[PDB]
Amino acid sequence: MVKIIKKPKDVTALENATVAFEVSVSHDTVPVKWFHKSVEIKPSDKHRLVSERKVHKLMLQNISPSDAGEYTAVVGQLECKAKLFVETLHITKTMKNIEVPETKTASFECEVSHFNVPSMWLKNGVEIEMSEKFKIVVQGKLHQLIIMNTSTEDSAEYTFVCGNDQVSATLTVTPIMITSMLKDINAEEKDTITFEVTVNYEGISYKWLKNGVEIKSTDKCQMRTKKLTHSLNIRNVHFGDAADYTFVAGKATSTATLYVVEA
Repeated sequence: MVKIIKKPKDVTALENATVAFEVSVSHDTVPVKWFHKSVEIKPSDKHRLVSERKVHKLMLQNISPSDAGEYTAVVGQLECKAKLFVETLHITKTMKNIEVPETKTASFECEVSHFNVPSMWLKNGVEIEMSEKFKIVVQGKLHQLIIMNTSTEDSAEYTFVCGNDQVSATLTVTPIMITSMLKDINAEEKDTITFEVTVNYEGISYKWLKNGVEIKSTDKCQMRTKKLTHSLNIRNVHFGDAADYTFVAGKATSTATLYVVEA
């Protein structure tokens, strides 16, 4: 006269979750057994068997992928079955190897299987910390690493760790090259002059030096960019302006001299 009333249902859960299967019967104090892979389940640190009047539960704690599969409750000669599906954290979109000119920004992105995966980024196997240099971003299932102001030292293999999965890609930081170098300028007192250089990449950072000292942007000394050309325009030149000028971008430099003929 014992009847199964409510049968166990499939469970889908993340690895490391605690889950349960439940069978209910028509009578109090009916003994039950549970099976997985054709072996009877015993109480353990992983498995808890709880009977409460008509309700019988199998609880599985801290599940691993090996716990996946079909579980059977046996009540007399009556049986019922349900399955556990264990979702694991994994990569769903990989990262791209990239080449980035020095001084420019590099970025890596991947996509993962689940929300709320913690950020974990490595550079050559060593954990990276968020800083002004490294921007670490999560946007739902999208994970991004932004590397500012790249230099040779940033060329490396970068890895995102996602549970027991990981994905890697390489950054190669490429050298700025000067395709048209500075030329000397031979000027007269009160002239306005313009030094010009052309480089191979747009969007690079640079500075200008006067006898090795960084020049301040002023009305007199204007520094501008047009496409791949960078200029230093000096108004109303005098003897004090006669000097060696250097354009610097990344590891690339070009130097020329301004001559100013007086009076």
